[PDB]
Amino acid sequence: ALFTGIIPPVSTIFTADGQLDKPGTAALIDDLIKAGVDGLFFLGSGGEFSQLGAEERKAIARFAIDHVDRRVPVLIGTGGTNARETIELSQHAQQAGADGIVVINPYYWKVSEANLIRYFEQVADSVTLPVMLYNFPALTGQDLTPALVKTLADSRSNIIGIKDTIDSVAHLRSMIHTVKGAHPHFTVLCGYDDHLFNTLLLGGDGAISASGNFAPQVSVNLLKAWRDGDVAKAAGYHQTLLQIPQMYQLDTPFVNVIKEAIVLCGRPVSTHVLPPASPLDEPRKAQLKTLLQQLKLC
Amino acid sequence: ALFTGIIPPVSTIFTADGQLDKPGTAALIDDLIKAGVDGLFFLGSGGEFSQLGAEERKAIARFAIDHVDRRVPVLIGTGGTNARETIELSQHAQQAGADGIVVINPYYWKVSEANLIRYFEQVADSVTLPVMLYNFPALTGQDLTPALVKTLADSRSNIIGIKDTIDSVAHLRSMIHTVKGAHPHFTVLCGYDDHLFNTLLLGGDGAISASGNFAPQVSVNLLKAWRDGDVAKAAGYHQTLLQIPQMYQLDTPFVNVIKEAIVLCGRPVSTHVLPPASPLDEPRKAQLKTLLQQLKLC
Amino acid sequence: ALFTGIIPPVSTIFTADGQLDKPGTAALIDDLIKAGVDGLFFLGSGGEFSQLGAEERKAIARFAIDHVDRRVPVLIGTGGTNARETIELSQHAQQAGADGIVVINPYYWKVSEANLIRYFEQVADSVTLPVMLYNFPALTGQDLTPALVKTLADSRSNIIGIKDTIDSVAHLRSMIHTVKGAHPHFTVLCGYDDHLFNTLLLGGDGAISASGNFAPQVSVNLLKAWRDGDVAKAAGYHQTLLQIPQMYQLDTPFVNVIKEAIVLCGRPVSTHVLPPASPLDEPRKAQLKTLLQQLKLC
Amino acid sequence: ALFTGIIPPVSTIFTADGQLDKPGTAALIDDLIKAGVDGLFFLGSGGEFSQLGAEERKAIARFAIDHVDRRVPVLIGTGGTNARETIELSQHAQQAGADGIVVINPYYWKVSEANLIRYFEQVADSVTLPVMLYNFPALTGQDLTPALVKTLADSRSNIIGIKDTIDSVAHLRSMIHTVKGAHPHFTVLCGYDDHLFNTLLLGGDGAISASGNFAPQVSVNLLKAWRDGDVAKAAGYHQTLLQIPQMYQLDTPFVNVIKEAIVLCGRPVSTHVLPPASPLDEPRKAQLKTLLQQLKLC
Ligand SMILES: *[C@H](C[C@H](O)C=O)C(=O)O
Ligand SMILES: *[C@H](C[C@H](O)C=O)C(=O)O
Ligand SMILES: [Mg+2]
Ligand SMILES: [Mg+2]
Ligand SMILES: [Mg+2]
Ligand SMILES: [Mg+2]
Repeated sequence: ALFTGIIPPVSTIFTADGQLDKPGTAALIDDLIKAGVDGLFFLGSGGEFSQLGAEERKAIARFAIDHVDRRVPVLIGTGGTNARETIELSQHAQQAGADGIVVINPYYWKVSEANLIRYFEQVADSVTLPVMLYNFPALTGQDLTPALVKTLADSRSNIIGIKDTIDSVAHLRSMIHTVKGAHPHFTVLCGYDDHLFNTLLLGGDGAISASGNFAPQVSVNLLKAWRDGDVAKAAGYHQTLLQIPQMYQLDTPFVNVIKEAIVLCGRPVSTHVLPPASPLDEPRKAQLKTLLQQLKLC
Repeated sequence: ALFTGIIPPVSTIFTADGQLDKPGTAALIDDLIKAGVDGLFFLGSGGEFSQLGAEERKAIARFAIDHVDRRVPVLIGTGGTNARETIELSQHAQQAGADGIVVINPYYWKVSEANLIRYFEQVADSVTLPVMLYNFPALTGQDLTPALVKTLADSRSNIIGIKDTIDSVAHLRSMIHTVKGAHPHFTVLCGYDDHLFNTLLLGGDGAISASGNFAPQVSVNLLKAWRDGDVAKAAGYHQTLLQIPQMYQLDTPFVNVIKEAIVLCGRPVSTHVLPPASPLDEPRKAQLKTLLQQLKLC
Repeated sequence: ALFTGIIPPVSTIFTADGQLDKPGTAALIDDLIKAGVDGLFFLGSGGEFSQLGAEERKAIARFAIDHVDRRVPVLIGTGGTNARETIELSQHAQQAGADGIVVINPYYWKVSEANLIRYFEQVADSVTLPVMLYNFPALTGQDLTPALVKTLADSRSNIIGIKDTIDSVAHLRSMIHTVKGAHPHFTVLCGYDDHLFNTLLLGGDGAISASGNFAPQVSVNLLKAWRDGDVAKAAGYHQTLLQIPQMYQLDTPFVNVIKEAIVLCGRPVSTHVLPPASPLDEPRKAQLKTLLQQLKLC
Repeated sequence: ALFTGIIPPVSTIFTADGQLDKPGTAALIDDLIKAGVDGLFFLGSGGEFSQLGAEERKAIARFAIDHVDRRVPVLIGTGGTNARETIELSQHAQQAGADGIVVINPYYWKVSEANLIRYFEQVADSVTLPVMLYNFPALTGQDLTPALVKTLADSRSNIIGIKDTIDSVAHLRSMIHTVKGAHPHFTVLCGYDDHLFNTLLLGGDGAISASGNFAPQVSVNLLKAWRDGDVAKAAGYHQTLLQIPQMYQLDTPFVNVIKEAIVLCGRPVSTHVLPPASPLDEPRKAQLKTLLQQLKLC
């Protein structure tokens, strides 16, 4: 099974004038590798793919791949609505040296099931990389159902996992039973911090979740405790992860919150976010701070 | 805090000719008390309140109260759409000797916020009993939001808890922070088996969930282990509770599944259900059986 | 085709104690007959069926059928969640002299397709009367799709129409194409005032809508103009029906608004509504009066 | 009021390689001008904006604007998720000679109300052109409510209308009452063929709808009839518009259907569509032909 464990959706650090901040992104990447994560995911939702142009995304991905320098597996988010661009971005990722791509379903038009299957098959045909699907129905308005995902895994042998971003134990459970039941090494990762523990206990593989940016140790240490058989210890970290997502209510999008938390937790980076996100106000920054203090994370 | 712990939503046992089955309902109640539950809830969703007439509900509640004979706390479900009938049923429950009532929001019309608050205030004024609210937005089409619930707790001192039936860690989390933050002894119970463990870890109080009918020991032992500080043991029961809700997919309504599970787990009762539910077919009964066998519950 | 044309969901008039007001209700019935309606529907949503007990409903149906005295066809709404009661109510209706029954899908549990089909078949097999289906997905949480309705019409020759209460031209169009396509005499009536014109232009049959109570002349005149071939005239009445639903925004439920509108348009009936509805307050009563004035309805 | 009457979301014609087909597109533009439309809208949903890259969109807009050569007003759709691109595309549009821009709400993240208001204000402040808002909640997952649209019109004097793409008479009615009430010259256009008549009757201004492409005469004639006072005639055309959207059920996305319909109604343009849309298959082409024949459009 590929891309298991803790794989943060890495924030892209931008300068005050909206440019890729290479020193700050590079520092964050190094912090996360030092924290013992099992891979890194660039240009996910949290990485602001949807507010970046295609050439911008290529530049980011190349930089991030090159900086990681094969120390851990790298995933690149190459999706969007423009299917031709998805193929371009995904071929570019393979050419630049990525280890896999993560592809959401198109999220403007909710295309027919035939078109959707076709789309994923075409993307998967465009590269020899492993492809991780990305379900986020609260944003896409179209669920990648367990049956559909199994149909995709059946169709293309490089469709090898999913980031299932949904506050649903049933959806995770059923994704695992249905897809992993047919394909024991297909990877199921949850997209929310507070579902990591359950995802493991259900027979899934890990998480790609925002707290990997500012508190990776909590997930890293949970996974380690789980793999060590120290279930009580894992449960202790879970209690923390249960509380973290309160923070994400502070704004929408909450990309600003995540970057502010990176700062509060000891890594000073520019917190600039791309429109239509906006900077987090001071009152909510302090609120973030008290939540992190309460959980003993800064 | 009232009505904490494990409180099953007791199935009502009916004869083949659709009458209350007093011997079978009584045996079930006795099994559950023997298993160490903290209370019993009759005429919940699982108890088929919505398929029974008001006089039928009164007869059932009186029998059940009298059979329990004060051995554990008794809750009666008295809700519906007819508000005058809610008050009648609720006063009848107090007069018959119930320890509390559970009231869902009206679920045909989703009334205005003003009318909703008013409705709950009138119901709560009609009785001196403790009132537990019942959120089930998948069926009602109208969420009892944490803010609303706190407004209710603020308004009437006998509105003292909630059964929150939703596959959502966020909703449980926010119910707890918001309402228990203002009212530390307000009771939060989840309505799904697979949310008990998280509910406790979040600072909530228990569950009213269907598996309490056929496998109460799992929840009872989880709660006991949590209270003993044996987290790893609690997590072990949780792993079981994570899988149980697969069963409930076997039909809709799944009241038939629950009663079939009661039988398979060692209590032989008529499994008759009221229309528009229907008897579980033999193939699906066997499927239920293999699920219970796999979880080592029969 | 049975039950075509303008069929008001007649308001139930109650005294302050919540009991049936026979002179008030009778007067309203006589007003509507006199206005040229094609039929009368008692105990629909607007008639407060979901806030009445079974015995209360039977009394109301009996009285209304008896007052109408066969001057126009009479429909009784017999639905609920309690399917045994649905059968008792429907048989009671047939016995009491109704011309047909109107049955909504159970709206607590959204039952499986198999259970839903069976329910409707069982209700239709319980009477020799014609049965109109009732779709109100905003309230039920479960749409009666044109395919499902076709399946029901294919299955039982006494399932002979539908009240399609949805603000959707697509739904009405598809209902008419899919069901009337297969059953040319199946009746399709919209449930909203502002969809009558379109319903008729689409090949549908009329409306059961709330403004039937206080301004039946608009709908009766629209239909007469249409049947007479004066489409410009019909469109003129439609322009008024397009504006009327403004008023229903004044409260939820809006059965209070409908009765105050009956008063304001010249029929002094008691405006009492059953909980959890409540009295329309004086500012909103004044807004309603102003609206009715602007539309030339009082 | 700006941009009133019939303004087609013009189809973008491509060669098989997915590049702009200039003779095809030009011919379609000329057909539509020749049919009496009041304006032309390029790179709406029907124009495939969401499957095109930014440089491609600029090329297309430049070409279209230039071909129209000021014969009718020209709207360019400039939205997306990337707000910096939105500004660049809108400024490009103004520079290129467009009369106005059409901006949808960001449809990945459904941004907070503060962020959304800010977005639209920032986009409106980036140009001196008039700005039409674009509401398509079925696809965006986030409704531009009449209250929000009013707030936008109150905030910026160049936010001057909306394309309200929703199958809802209530939404259109309220949009018109809430916004045009405060801003009598604010333009309200429906986005669906079957709501044009009702839109005009409600006090609104016209339609941006797909049948503008292959049957512009129906809408143009309807509007002429209405403006002439011949409401019966207008209703006649409406009766065709009511039936047209049947065809859009043939595929999702249905941009393929629209181009095949342009071919079948006498204009042989290439029907290529960008992925993830795909070619309409021959059986469905034959159903489409049959439908257009039945409606007397070819
Ligand atoms: C994954 C995490 C999740 O979708 C929260 O936003 C990501 O790509 O950010
Ligand atoms: C409560 C349990 C929960 O609703 C499971 O379905 C009940 O009243 O049945
Ligand atoms: Mg993220
Ligand atoms: Mg239950
Ligand atoms: Mg009504
Ligand atoms: Mg279009």
